[PDB]
Amino acid sequence: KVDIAVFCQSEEVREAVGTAAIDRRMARATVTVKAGGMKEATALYGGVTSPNLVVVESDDGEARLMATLETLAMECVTGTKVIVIGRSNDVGLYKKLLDAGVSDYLVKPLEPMDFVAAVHRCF
Repeated sequence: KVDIAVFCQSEEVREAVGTAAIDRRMARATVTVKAGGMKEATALYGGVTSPNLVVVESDDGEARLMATLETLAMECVTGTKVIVIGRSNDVGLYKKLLDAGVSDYLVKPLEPMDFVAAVHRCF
């Protein structure tokens, strides 16, 4: 069973992610939703081993998003996949993230099927 950890602030993300977790296509995964974002994820994975997939909700600028992702990738155990949930719908940003090792980028508003799709895409 795949372990998934979701760090989100928005209720709309939390709801979409929650609806996606109870879906039949998400049977081979255990999703855990935690409050916060990058800071909370980085702080926790500094002491605790990261799960198979870490989903993080971030509204940060390109320069900051890249820097916070470098720091999170340092704490995560090799094999850990990262998905970023953001507000920006930019192809250039999506490309920069995918060249950095992010498995997928999800643009808000998040549909529960977008999250099921993104998880399957990763694996």
